[PDB]
Amino acid sequence: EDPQLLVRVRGGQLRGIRLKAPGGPVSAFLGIPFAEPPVGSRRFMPPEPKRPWSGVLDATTFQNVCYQYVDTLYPGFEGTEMWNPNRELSEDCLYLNVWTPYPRPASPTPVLIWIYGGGFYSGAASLDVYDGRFLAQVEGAVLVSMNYRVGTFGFLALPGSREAPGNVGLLDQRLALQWVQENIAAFGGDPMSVTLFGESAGAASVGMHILSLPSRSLFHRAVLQSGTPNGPWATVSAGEARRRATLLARLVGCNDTELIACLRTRPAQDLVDHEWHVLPQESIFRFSFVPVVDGDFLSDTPEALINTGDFQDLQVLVGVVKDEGSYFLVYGVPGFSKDNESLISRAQFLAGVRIGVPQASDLAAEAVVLHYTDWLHPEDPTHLRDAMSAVVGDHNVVCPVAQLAGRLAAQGARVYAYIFEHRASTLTWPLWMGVPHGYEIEFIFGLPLDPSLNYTTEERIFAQRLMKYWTNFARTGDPNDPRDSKSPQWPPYTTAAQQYVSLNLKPLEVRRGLRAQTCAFWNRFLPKLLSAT
Amino acid sequence: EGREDPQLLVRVRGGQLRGIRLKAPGGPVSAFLGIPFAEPPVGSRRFMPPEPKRPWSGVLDATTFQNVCYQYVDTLYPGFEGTEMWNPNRELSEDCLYLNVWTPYPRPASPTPVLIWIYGGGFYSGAASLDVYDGRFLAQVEGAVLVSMNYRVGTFGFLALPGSREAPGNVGLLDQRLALQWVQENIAAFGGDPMSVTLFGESAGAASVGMHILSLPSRSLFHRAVLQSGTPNGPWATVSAGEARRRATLLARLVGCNDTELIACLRTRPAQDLVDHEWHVLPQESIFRFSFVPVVDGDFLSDTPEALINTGDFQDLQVLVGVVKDEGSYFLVYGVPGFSKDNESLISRAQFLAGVRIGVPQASDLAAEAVVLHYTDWLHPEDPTHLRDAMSAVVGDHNVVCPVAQLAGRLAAQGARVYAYIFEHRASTLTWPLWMGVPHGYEIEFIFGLPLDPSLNYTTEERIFAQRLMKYWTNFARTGDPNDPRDSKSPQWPPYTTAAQQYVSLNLKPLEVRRGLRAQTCAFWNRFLPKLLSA
Ligand SMILES: *[C@@H]1O[C@H](CO[C@@H]2O[C@@H](C)[C@@H](O)[C@@H](O)[C@@H]2O)[C@@H](O)[C@H](O)[C@H]1NC(C)=O
Ligand SMILES: *[C@@H]1O[C@H](CO)[C@@H](O)[C@H](O)[C@H]1NC(C)=O
Ligand SMILES: *[C@@H]1O[C@H](CO)[C@@H](O)[C@H](O)[C@H]1NC(C)=O
Repeated sequence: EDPQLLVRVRGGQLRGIRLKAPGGPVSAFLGIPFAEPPVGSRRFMPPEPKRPWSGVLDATTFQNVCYQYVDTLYPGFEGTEMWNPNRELSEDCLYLNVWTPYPRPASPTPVLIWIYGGGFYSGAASLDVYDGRFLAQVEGAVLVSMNYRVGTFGFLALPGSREAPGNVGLLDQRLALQWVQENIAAFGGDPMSVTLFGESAGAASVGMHILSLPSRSLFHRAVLQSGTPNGPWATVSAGEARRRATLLARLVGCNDTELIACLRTRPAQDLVDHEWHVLPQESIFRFSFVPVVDGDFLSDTPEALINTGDFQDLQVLVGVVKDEGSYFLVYGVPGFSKDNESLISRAQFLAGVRIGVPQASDLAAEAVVLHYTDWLHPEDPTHLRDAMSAVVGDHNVVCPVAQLAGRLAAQGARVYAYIFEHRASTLTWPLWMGVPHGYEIEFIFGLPLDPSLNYTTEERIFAQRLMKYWTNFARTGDPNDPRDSKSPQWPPYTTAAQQYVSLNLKPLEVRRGLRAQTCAFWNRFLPKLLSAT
Repeated sequence: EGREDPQLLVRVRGGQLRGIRLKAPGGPVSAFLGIPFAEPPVGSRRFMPPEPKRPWSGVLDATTFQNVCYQYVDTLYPGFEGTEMWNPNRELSEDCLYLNVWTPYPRPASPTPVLIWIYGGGFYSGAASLDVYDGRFLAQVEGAVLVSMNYRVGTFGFLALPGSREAPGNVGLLDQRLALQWVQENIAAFGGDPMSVTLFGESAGAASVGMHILSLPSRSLFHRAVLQSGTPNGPWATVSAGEARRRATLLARLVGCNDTELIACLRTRPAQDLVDHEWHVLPQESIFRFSFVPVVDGDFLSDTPEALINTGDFQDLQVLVGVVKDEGSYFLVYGVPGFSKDNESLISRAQFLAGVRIGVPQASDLAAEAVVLHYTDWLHPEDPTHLRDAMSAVVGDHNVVCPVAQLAGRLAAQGARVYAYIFEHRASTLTWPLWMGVPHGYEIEFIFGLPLDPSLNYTTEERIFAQRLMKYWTNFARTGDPNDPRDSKSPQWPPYTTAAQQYVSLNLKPLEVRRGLRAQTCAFWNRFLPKLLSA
């Protein structure tokens, strides 16, 4: 019985496990319950805090993955399987994980809290790419990750109702953040220094805690990687959530109380079986059950809240990868596949745009096509393919990120922005996809430091650089190394200069304007268009 | 006769002419100036199609330029060479239908390719007698036979009550057509080859050349064409029949006037009264918009220039087209608040937004906003210098560059051999401020060879540049190809194609080939804005 592996938290005693990291041991406390299992009459309901337990709770293994759809498009392919559940599925999944250095930190250590992505319909804190042992061992960080409900279980809503108020998945995350405030000191983490970080939906989630007052006293800094609370996919209106919910009810055969009561009797997989049949149009980068503008967790739309918020005492790091949209193209656009170079025709490009920008009118879709066509090579298949990727990546991530960076900076926040451009030597997706959505993560978590994973020695040095930026940012709100001249320095993003840095194998390079002309098209012109026509 | 220079006596269908021997840097040239080609379109003839000049007796003196067609005279900058060089240089009169011919001295041995110049001036001004249109250099150095004609402008040449008998519209274009017929019948008397006639012009002169290409009856009067900074398609070269009727009747009201009665009353008004109200009929405050221009009458223009260039067969046609580096600058000081030739014209964002409404007068609020968003440099959205140059670009692209890009593309896709250029050299002698760059109209003095005149103070490189350009234009007139058949060394000027979109830069440096004439931006004007319009 190793005393470094024994901790007492408000609910009782835990026993963690000593894990091996390249440079030494780390202490890990896996599968800690933070809420009562949201099962049975608790489905669709806000989480309740976990009741105290007797004895010593075993926290040496990952708990179950929240019930969710499992990808089958490319069976056996590592590019997709790496995101699939790696533990048993179950609605009983509200558990979090903590990694800390071994022996546990002498003094209070800044805490990093990871919120995974997966379109709000999938993901889990147990995936290999979210392994917190590297950051814990190399930087001495206390890393926390929680499971939160996805899909219908976490976001199906009958707005205004008592039994499916919506956003419970964000409330699960909030409860895990409260748990960190109340218990993280027992592990040597500083509750006064908590940095939230996440990617994609995880990033939009971090964004939603920034915009919801009750979350604000639970963290101090934030990192949003390829995702935002604003934008076309992260939220839906009350009306649309109600619409998708009742359409799902109907599809499984079911006054809000009775509808929800009937939904609660259905096996989990029945709900997942019809999840994807409620989207209003054929599309990509669109998810059935996501946060809802409820006038509660989200007092107004993310757009309204970021345009009028006071972000004075907040530091934020945000960024995108080089090819945000490639990955999504193979999941719905005719002509695209991971197995060929996906050289498409102009006709397939125009078709792709209606799928890529599903809420777009014919005039608006025409404007997108004319803006993205390279008029010197309007029929070149390679140009048309890369353009289709750009349309999807810009519309969904880059421009919504440029928009958020700008409002937070204009309104008092300290902002740092980046563009990640290194393509992992180990990537299994084809070259035409470039640096896809989600592939910067393994670097920030430091996986290249595991010699058995076969990353190049340059990638290992790169990952160390990134872990430093993130942890420096967590410690101080500034990603630059405190004692180190010559770098060059990563400057704050501002509305005036619009500076951001490229993260790749070469030293930091400062650039200006995040797709400035193109995002002006998405952020200023298209809005003006559709609100008139 | 008896003692006169035997090389200056020539006979044409209407009678005997006596020209004058003029001095050109490299030697003498023969000039026949002020040859009447139509009956004076005065009195009951105002607004009427021209009638061929009736024969005269004796020897008509053709030694000086004739009257300039009645027109508005610019006074915005009194005394300034930049504006005066375009002003009338001979008496104003409605009796102005005369043309000019320059030919080598002694006249060429065998038939020489003919170049016919059609001046610009927004269809409301101009004259073939201006110094920049002096044909003595092309005649002396390239042995060209050059012809230029005066054609009616303003109300006198384009006021129309479409469908009427007394003001059919497009008579100024008919004046030009009459002069082209005069060349077919008489140019051989001067040594010119009527079977090799190339039309060239700038701005409204260029749109004019374009209208002769789209009008069947003019097609048999020429073989090749050059359009400098102008097109028959675009926002200013033509108006609909309804709009022309509207402007004509509003002008009639302003001077105190059934079409016959209205026109008859207009004919009693002094020429100067019509000029004094010419600018009061435009529908919106604007720049690069002219009151009386060619009308889509369903006769001279069977349909809109857009329709005709989209559906025409341009199989056996060779065309040279181009623009200058800063097509819009000149126009900004005639109506956009914040611009002046006397200061740097650094403007604010608000002045830019206001300038766009004036520069794109037909644009809806949404369309004007799309223009502003497209032209704004989002890394420095408030920088005065960028906003100023952007205002110039908006005007130049909307009115000249994109309409030219559009024309080249349709002509090429439909059988024509097209050559395209962008002229980027700023005359060392320009008197407009530097911020205007190479303004609209300033490639002309180089194409005509004025730098070859030692007394005009051009640099020696400009003199060599002028010679290069004169060779390109005359080679094109001779063969339909600007390239010198011998010289393989000099890079070649390749044809413009929808596939490759090649065009050359014309400046002091050797030809440089470039691809895509403002391709992204012209896609905005030529493809997106129209579609915005359908809603
Ligand atoms: C540039 O000039 C514009 C028009 O002003 C006129 O021209 C200048 C040169 C003076 O002679 C003045 O008396 C005239 O009224 C101004 O509207 C514009 O703001 C000026 N730009 C600046 C700020 O210098
Ligand atoms: C790529 O493969 C998909 C299906 O496997 C097909 O629809 C598409 O046309 C292919 N494209 C190419 C490059 O042939
Ligand atoms: C040309 O330069 C001479 C010498 O400076 C000067 O006297 C003359 O006025 C100039 N003429 C022109 C065209 O500017």
